[PDB]
Amino acid sequence: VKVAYVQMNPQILEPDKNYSKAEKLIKEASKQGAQLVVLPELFDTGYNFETREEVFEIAQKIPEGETTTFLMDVARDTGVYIVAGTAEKDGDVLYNSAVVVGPRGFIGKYRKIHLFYREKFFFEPGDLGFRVFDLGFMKVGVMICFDWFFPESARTLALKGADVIAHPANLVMPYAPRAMPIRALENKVYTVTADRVGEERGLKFIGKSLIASPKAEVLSMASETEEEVGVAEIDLSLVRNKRINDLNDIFKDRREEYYFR
Amino acid sequence: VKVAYVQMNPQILEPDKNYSKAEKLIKEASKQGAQLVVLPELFDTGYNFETREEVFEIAQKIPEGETTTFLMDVARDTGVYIVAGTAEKDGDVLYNSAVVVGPRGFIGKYRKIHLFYREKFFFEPGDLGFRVFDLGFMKVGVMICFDWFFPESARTLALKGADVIAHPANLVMPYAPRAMPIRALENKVYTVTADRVGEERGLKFIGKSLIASPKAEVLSMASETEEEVGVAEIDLSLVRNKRINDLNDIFKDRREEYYFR
Ligand SMILES: [Mg+2]
Repeated sequence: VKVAYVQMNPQILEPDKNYSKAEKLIKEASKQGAQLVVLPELFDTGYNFETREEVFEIAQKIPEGETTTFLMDVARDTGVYIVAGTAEKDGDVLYNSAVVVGPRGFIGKYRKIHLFYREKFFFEPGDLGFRVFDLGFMKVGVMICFDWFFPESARTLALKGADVIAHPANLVMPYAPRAMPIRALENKVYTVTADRVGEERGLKFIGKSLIASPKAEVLSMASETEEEVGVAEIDLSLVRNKRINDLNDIFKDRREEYYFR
Repeated sequence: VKVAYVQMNPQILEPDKNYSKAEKLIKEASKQGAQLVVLPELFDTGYNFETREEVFEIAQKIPEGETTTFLMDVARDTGVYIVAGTAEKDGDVLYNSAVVVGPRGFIGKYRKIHLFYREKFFFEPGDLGFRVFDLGFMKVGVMICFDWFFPESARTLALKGADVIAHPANLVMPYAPRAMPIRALENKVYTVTADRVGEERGLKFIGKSLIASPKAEVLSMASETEEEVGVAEIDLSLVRNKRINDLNDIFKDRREEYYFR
C-alpha cells in the first residue's frame, strides 16, 4: 500500500482557497497511487493568528462543518483516505484537530494533546486521547505537529496497533525531520509527517515533509519551500511483527513496572 | 562541568588487562578536565560469552569485588566520578550492571533492565529500576546499552532529575548514535554514550561513542575502531530549566493521562 503527504502552503483565514489547493494536490497523490493521504496541521485556516476571534469566526464543526464535508467529497471522488489538520469548533471551544475520512464517509477525529507556543491562547488541549483508526486494510494512528516531541505520543499509538502514524504538522523548529525516523524505529511503525511550507505573518515553516520506515530510513522527503506531494510504499509486515531479532520483540521486552517511577 | 566517555576494547575474560587499559584512558580523560568519565558496558569481562560458567567464575561482587575496588582506587587517585559497565556477581546470580564510584568510594549501581539478545542466557533482568545518583554538583542517571531503544528509559531518568545520562554500551547495531541526540533533546538532558570497539569471537562492535546536548547537538564523537577518549563541557542550567519557550515547559506539558492507554 502507498501512503502520501501533501505539503501545501495554507492561506491564513481563507478556507475556500485552501480547499481548492488541497483538492488539487490530493488528486495528484491519488493519481500517483496513494491510498492514504495526509495533509498539514490547520490546513484550512492557517496557523499564525493574531486573535482567537479571527480563527473562531471561520472554524468548522466536525463532522457537520465545511472542512469535513469537503474532505468527504474529495475522498469519495478520488477513492483515497485522508487525514487532515483542521480548526475544530465545538460549542464555545476550539480544538486543533485532525479529521480522518474515507471514500465512504467520516471515520473519526483526533484533538491535539500537546499544544505549541501561541496555540495555548486559541485552542483547548485535546481530550480524546491518542486514537488508532481501523481502516480494515490497515490501522492509522494520528498525532499532530509538536506531539512528535513527546515520545509517549508515537508510543501510545504504536501500542494500540498503528501500522502508520499520520502526522499533520506546521513545523517551525528544525528538529522533527531528524527525530521522525527515530520515532519510526523505536516503535517499528511507519510515519507520515505532512508539513506545511511558507511564511505567515512573519513566521516561517520548515517544510521538509517526510515518510520514515520502521528501519529509520527516509522513504520520501520534501523541499523546504515548495508545495509538493510525496508517495511511498509501505510494508505492513515490517510493522506488525515487533521482532527485532529472534530474541527480542520490542513490545514483549518493555518492562512497564520500571517506567516513570 | 566536563563529562567524558572512554572508548576501549575489552579483551574477553582478561579483567587485569582491561583494568590497565581503563586506568590509562581514565587518566587521559582526567587530564583533559573531565569530572565524570563513563566506560563501556561489561568493560571488565567483555561481552560475547558462550557459557554462563566462563563469566560466572570471573565476575566480581559489587562493591567489595575487584572491579569496583579497582575503580575506587582510580577515582581516589584521579579525583573523578566513574560510571562503568561490569558483570555483577550477586550470590548465585549475575547481573549486567553499571557501577558509580567517586573519590569517596562506591556510590551506587544500576542493573540493565532491558537485556539484549543472548545476554538473557547469562544475566538476570535488572531489578532496581532506573536510578539517578546525586553527586551534589550534578545528578547522574544511568542506563546500559539496548536501554537506549526504549524511550521510557531516558524519560524515567530525566523525570527523576538526571542532568546527564551516563550510558555504558556495547553497540552492534548502527542506530544508537543517531538516536542519542533525540533522547537528549526530548528530555532536555545531556547523554554520554561510552561504546566499546573491537572484534570479539567474531562479533563486531561499532564504536562511535558520543556526547549529545539538550539541543540534539553532538559535542564529541569517537571513531568506529580506535580506543580514545572524548570530553565536552556541559551547561547545567540548560538541562534544569525544562522550558523550551515562554509558553512550553517539557515536563509540565506532558499529559500522562493519555499515555500508554
Ligand atoms: Mg572525535
